[PDB]
Amino acid sequence: TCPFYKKIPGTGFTVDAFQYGVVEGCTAYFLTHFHSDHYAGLSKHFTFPVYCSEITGNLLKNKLHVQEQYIHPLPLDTECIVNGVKVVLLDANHCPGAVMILFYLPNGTVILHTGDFRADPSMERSLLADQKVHMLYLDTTYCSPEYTFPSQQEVIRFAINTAFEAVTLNPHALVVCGTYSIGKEKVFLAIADVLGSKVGMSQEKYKTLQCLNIPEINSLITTDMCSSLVHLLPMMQINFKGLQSHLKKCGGKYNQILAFRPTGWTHSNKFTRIADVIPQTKGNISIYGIPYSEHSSYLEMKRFVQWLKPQKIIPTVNVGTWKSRSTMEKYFREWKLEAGY
Ligand code: NI
Repeated sequence: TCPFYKKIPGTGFTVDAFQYGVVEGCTAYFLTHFHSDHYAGLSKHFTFPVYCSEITGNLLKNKLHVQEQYIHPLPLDTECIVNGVKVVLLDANHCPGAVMILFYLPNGTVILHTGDFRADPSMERSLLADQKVHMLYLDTTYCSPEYTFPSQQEVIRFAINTAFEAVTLNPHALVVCGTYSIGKEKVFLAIADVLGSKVGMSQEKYKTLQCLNIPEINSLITTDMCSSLVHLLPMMQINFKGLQSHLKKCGGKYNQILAFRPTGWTHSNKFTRIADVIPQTKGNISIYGIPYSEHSSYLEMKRFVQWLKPQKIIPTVNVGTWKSRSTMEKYFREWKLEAGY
């Protein structure tokens, strides 16, 4: 059965609620983004209206085979009426096609559901600036002050320079990048661009990337592995065993692998600056773990909430333990007292 924090009161609506069968009273099912914990349940047999972005719609249709008659794409930054209620979709600065949803309830209440987001000061000049928000359903993934990490821009700079240096010293090195879902595409795109190569990958991954409306994509990616010196592999294969094995397959073209594992936060963030990061190395293989986050840091989250000044906050992440819930409510009360709302 569907938990309370995925229901929108006073509407027939749910958010990211596909794993509970037919939800009683639900006339429209919203999907914030194409990540498996959120779409869990959807398939070609689904027969209720799905509301989402254009990109999320391309993924539903081509990867999960949802029939076209049930996919309702909405443009961003545009007031839309759905089953008699005004809604707006806002870019969430998460993965491609990820949105936040503003609902304008018939009784005058205004609700913002962030889905998964990486809060940015540029959100303070969207359609959020115009008006008041009574309830916030918040992505609280990293709602604790230990969670620090650099900007996405600093992380990409480190990856581009690392890769360019290696391959310039050794033109026979191959670069490999791990992936398990959409998001974080800039890692492998930025590296391929500095090296003047396409990104090589499996047919299934190429399919997924073709659904994302990335400009000039046919110029950037390929299924011909042999022509490419940046390859993508599943994240599970980014280890000394998996990579030795991949190197065997390349037919005596390369004599070194440099690989990148984009992760979220890891404890080595509590001591080490991005500039000071070093790989794990076995022979002619080196692996860099790099902290490329598509979720708010603690400071980014705090700044957004202090700016928005919501009357009530409902977390959507880390809700399963008493200690987590208690920790989150303490931070929300500090933020409110410090800022005066
Ligand atoms: Ni996500």
